[PDB]
Amino acid sequence: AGAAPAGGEVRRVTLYAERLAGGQLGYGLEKGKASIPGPLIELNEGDTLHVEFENTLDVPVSLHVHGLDYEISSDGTKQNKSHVEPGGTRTYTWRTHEPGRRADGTWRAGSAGYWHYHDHVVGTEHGTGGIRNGLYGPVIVRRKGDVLPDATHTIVFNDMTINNRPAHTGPNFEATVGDRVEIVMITHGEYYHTFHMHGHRWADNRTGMLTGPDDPSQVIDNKICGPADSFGFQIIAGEGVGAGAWMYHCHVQSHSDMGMVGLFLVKKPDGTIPGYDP
Amino acid sequence: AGAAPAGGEVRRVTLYAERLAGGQLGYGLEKGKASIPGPLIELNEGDTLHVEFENTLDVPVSLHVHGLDYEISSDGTKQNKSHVEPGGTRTYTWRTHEPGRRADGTWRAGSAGYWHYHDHVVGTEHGTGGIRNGLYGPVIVRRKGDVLPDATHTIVFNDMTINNRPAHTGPNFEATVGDRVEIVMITHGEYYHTFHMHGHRWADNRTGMLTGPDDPSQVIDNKICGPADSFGFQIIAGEGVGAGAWMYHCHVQSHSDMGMVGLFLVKKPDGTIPGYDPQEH
Amino acid sequence: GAAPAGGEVRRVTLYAERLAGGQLGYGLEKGKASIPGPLIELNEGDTLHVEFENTLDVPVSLHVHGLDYEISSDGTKQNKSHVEPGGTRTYTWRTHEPGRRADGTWRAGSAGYWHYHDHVVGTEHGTGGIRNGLYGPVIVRRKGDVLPDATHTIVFNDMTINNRPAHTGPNFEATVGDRVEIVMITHGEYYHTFHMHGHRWADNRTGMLTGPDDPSQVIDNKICGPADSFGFQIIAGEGVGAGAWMYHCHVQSHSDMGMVGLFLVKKPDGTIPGY
Ligand SMILES: [Cu+2]
Ligand SMILES: [Cu+2]
Ligand SMILES: [Cu+2]
Ligand SMILES: [Cu+2]
Ligand SMILES: [Cu+2]
Ligand SMILES: [Cu+2]
Repeated sequence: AGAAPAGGEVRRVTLYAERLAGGQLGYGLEKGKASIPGPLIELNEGDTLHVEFENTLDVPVSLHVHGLDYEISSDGTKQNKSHVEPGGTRTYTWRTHEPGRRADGTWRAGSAGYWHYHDHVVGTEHGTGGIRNGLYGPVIVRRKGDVLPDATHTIVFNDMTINNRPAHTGPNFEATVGDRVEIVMITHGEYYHTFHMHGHRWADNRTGMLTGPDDPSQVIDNKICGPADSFGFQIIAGEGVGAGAWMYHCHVQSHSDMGMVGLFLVKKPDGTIPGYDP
Repeated sequence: AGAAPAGGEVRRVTLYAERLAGGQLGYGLEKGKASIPGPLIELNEGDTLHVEFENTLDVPVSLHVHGLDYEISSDGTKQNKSHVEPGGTRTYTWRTHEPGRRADGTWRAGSAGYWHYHDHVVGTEHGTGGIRNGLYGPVIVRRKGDVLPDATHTIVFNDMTINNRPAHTGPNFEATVGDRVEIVMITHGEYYHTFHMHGHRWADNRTGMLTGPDDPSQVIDNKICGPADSFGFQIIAGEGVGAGAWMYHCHVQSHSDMGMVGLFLVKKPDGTIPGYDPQEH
Repeated sequence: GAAPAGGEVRRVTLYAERLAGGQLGYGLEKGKASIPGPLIELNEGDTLHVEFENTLDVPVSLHVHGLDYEISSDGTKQNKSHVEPGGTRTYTWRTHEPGRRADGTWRAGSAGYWHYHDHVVGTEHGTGGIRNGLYGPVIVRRKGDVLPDATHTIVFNDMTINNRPAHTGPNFEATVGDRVEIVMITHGEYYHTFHMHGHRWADNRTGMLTGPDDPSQVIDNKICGPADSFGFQIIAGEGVGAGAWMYHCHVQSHSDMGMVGLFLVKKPDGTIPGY
């Protein structure tokens, strides 16, 4: 299993806010390439990221990040004049640090974790309209030595939608039996939810996997989440269970009935899925 | 009351889905003995359990389990043709595994924990109708060496009820001061809840007991929980607090007001509970 | 510095009184009830006798989370430990250190972030009391726990913070470098998500990792429901510098309707950039 290296170099990215089909709004790495969720940003602890951001909408937009260090000027709020006028640009700077023993003997928590970014000014001064229309995306900050996945998939419970999609339209994610699959799970909007995965489980801790025999973290397959919660994990696809179309869904009963459901399609090495209809 | 043995046996059990009185639906180990919650299934990591399931109802029913290992054919979903027709029988197979180091050097989590089973197919294709009406039950998978309890009690916040009971009708559970009591706590339905126990606290971790002095898990007496959450803990009945009628309730204020309350009745060795008058409760 | 080993028998007087316009509160002296009520701080092993007095015209009580108490200090009508109007009562709370039981398992100590509230005003679960402000924080410290420069209590009570009007904070001040303690309690009817701009904490007992072996998730956003309590300590402006740092419920209509405040972090000269 490939691991993350130590971090600490300055990076840059260009990010644009654009209007998408049906009045949805999204972030993209290039003009014309916006998505919901936004592009996945991956940093190692210690790295810095200057985000060259341009607003192409007819309303102000901003960029607010969870978990990472940033000055008040990268708050992404109107109150710290951190928002971007229509047609305007701005460079947001995010930083990350490693953990270590402080001067006072206490242990400073590193930046590592599953985080996210989103608008803070569309609709209201807390980004309610921005978030609803799709201005959010994931951010992973890794620790030196963190196991790397074969693939990462972002699942956002945005009010009563998954990734702003129409009810009962997934998304579905494919893997092969044995694949190390990373899930980033973010919630937004007004409602609480409970994320459930069939056939798989993870540890309720930073990485989603137990550090070893001495980790007392609960092993779960179901987790309550509220607006702006983020967590993540890695699983071995089909480990001890085999290939199949493995449901994931919100477990709030009316939410699953109304379409907060998707499929984690785990294929056999020949690419087929036993007992499934494609 | 001892320690869990290392698992590994092939077990078999017979499980039935049945109509109870008042339009409720339950699982039981024998016809005429269905209950809400269903029977407590208990396993040691490594055990294989073949659930010989019989659906005596006149609509399809299923059995979906959390946490344990199953092949997709024991998904218990219509979507994977794992439901049981009216009057039919089907063998569901659940497996469990010990933790251990993988070839890539990572640590694989074991099956141990507080889990549950429930219907996935009555009323809707997520079992909303079957869950609402009582088709759920607890599963405990023990890690080798886990401390065994003197008693285990299952408390299910199902919608606005506890174990599908009428408002303000318990259940109540009895212990003696010093008894090691295990609580399995499961939530189902539409609503978030907060589970609170007067006079007692636990660790927010796999077993509900701190591993030792190095375990940083929060110690709590109030825990938010949502549909399909399961957790558990073991407490020493009356430890440091004595005998009494110790309330457990949902702490969402209108929920307690409208019936989501019960009693942990902890008795002295002589079997008394001083001051306890059920007319005051 | 750091918290000592506990074991004092301490006492405190507590009054329940009416405040302006329907509000009810606990106070250390009459005419000085606050919302939330006064902070109570103890060391594991400490015993506390609360000499309580009810100045209200209806029964009131005092129920506490987490601490040891015998049944007679439950603070419930059901078990006959409520206080009649104009009455008095002594409620006793005990705390204990961690240690190994006779049966060989580890008994969790009392240390943690806790709270106390009414259990009999309005309903026999204190629904009317909690609604109007009868709640307060309790911290029980473990020997060696690091002590903070300041402690601030934030209660999400239904759609208010600390029963204050919408969009009125509260706001709290600090200096860059300060070790700041937050106590976060929830009451009432709604779930919430507590968010802090510019800072993070560990989701464990103290809010800070014990060392490098601590696998607790590090977070800046936490879901909470009625009667949940937690707390943490942060070094103000650590790696982020000074400014008006927002905290709020992240449920979107809740922030929009005014569950917001400012963690005002001043530079050593006492000024806040952008403010
Ligand atoms: Cu949901
Ligand atoms: Cu946010
Ligand atoms: Cu409830
Ligand atoms: Cu389920
Ligand atoms: Cu809120
Ligand atoms: Cu309470």
